[PDB]
Amino acid sequence: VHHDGFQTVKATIDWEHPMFKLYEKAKRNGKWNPADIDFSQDQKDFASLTSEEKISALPLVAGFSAGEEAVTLDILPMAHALARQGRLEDVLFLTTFMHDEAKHVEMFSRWQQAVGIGQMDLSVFHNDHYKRIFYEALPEAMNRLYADDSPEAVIRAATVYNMIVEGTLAESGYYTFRQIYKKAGLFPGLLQGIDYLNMDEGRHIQFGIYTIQRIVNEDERYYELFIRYMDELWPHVIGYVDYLTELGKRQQQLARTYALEIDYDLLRHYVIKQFNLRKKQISRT
Amino acid sequence: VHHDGFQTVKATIDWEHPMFKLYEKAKRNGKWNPADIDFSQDQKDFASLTSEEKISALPLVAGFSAGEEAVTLDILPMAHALARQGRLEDVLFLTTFMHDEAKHVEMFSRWQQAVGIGQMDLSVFHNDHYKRIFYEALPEAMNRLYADDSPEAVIRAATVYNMIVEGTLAESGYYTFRQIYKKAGLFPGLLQGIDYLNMDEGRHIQFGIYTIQRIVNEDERYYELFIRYMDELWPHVIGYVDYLTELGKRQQQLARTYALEIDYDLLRHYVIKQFNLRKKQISRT
Ligand SMILES: CCCCCCCCCCCCCCCC(=O)O
Ligand SMILES: CCCCCCCCCCCCCCCC(=O)O
Ligand SMILES: [Fe+3]
Ligand SMILES: [Fe+3]
Ligand SMILES: [Fe+3]
Ligand SMILES: [Fe+3]
Repeated sequence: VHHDGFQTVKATIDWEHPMFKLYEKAKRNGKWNPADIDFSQDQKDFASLTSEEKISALPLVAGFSAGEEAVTLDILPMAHALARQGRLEDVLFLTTFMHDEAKHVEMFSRWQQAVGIGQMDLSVFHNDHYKRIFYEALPEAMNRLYADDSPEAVIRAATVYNMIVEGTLAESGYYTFRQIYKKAGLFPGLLQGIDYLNMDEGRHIQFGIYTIQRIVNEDERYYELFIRYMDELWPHVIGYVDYLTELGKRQQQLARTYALEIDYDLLRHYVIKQFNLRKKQISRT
Repeated sequence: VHHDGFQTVKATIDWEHPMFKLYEKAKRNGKWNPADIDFSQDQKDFASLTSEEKISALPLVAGFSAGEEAVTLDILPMAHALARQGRLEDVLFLTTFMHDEAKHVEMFSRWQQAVGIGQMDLSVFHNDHYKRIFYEALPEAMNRLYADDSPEAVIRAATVYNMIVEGTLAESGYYTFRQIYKKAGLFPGLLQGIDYLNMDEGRHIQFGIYTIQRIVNEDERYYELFIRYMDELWPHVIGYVDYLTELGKRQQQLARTYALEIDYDLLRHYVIKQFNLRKKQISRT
């Protein structure tokens, strides 16, 4: 359907809009290119590993590669719905958001190629709980926005994507990668990439927070909805976390070999800490 | 609806795909930031002008500011349709495409602000023919892709957006800006921006060409459709061009003052040259 006018013809960009400022920061801090990362040492490290240690690292890479690919496809409806509501600055920022995820898909896929597992199907490490979040609830909530851009729909989409998938799982994954391999001295290329992903991620979660907080602000009954959507998802969050944990407890040889005392109980409570801390970033008032 | 799998989990990115290569080029050559452009001299130039010369430049800025804003909102359905067809590399590239246009909206709006016309409504320089292309046919063709991603729909969308709006009007506009103001010594900031826009634009038109050529390749009856959609639009193309030309012939004082012999007849045949040359870039075979 038709445009009825153009903001930057009638007026200008709202330069003071937070999403315009968050767009500006993204351009300044989003210059990194996965294609400049040197994975040659990563390749050597992965070959150096035994078959059992090789396994140790794949689940996490599995969950991330599929995750980045899901959010790259699935952020589009949000940009569409906000564009329809005339939120130009939100859209400007969202272009950086979508390119960020394209680079993230790119980064993990380069790593797989480089270390020689690109031809290996890693879908096997996606369990039921993971499929429920990523194969199902995420795309349902996002695509919903094509036909229903109510406050409710928008809140639930930001919650699933920005607060749960990014704000809870992705954050915990970044932490898990560092806890394990930055210590081991392994996969310097991957960790370079993970640090850049983690930076990008800050902007993604701030968008989620702003989006949710401005809808809560108009009517604090929506706060309750927010908490409810968080808690609806927790079981699959932890159910994936437990699954990865038990895969870990059954394949200790990467831990044995690299003198790591992998405190799965500390990863567990980091996830929890993440979940509760995302809740705290939304004010009821 | 659900994801049924993920390419970068089952396999990797197709690294040899042209849209993956075009994505790579975009990252290398898309670093420019409108916010680094110095418009201080532009501000002085615009104030230096008489009221009549001030007018001379606004139509063109009008058509561009609305144009950039239209394509920023209106490229989204293309990314959506290709994402649904599983064309991952196309999507990766399209993230650069969408960010490019966000920067283009940003560039012209900064210029208006800087020279002091941000508060002026420039919609008055959009005539009937322009509204038909930009207010109507462009969004119709793009949004169509949400419910109809047939070869026909896709060809017609690439034709309206990439071959006509970018490939014919935008290209001619870049040329018109240089012909007039690069000579006059005016608006160095704006022209800096225009040069960057022109570079970005090369990738946008190549995407259009690749998209159209791969559908023609499967069935050369679609070539005819391509030419037809080009010719359907020509009247509004030229009808805008004539309108801008007559606005120009009635406000000569920028020409008189800056020793410009503005060959509107040469701009005219540059537009035509553009139109015919876009046709030539699609092979029937
Ligand atoms: C053993 C402790 C478990 C740690 C939790 C790991 C969760 C893996 C992360 C996979 C999902 C990543 C989603 C990406 C989101 C984005 O890129 O914006
Ligand atoms: C006097 C000679 C006329 C020259 C033709 C000028 C046409 C003005 C351009 C306005 C449309 C620009 C559309 C932008 C497309 C994009 O940014 O991808
Ligand atoms: Fe990501
Ligand atoms: Fe993210
Ligand atoms: Fe543009
Ligand atoms: Fe363009």
